[PDB]
Amino acid sequence: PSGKNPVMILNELRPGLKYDFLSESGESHAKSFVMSVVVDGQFFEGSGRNKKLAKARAAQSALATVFNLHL
Repeated sequence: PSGKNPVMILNELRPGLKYDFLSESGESHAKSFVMSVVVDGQFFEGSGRNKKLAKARAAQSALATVFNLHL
């Protein structure tokens, strides 16, 4: 990431996407919350200690792919 938190970029850019909110990538002790995105006919999952990081992971994956598509 650069300029902002990556969630915020993917948010601003939002090319045509939708978010799913999932719990459960664990561990059962300090936790992972899971964010799924569907974008350009493409699908990603990102596991983070909360949405500020789950979305960051999901965003980062999507960002890399779709920006390689130039989309």
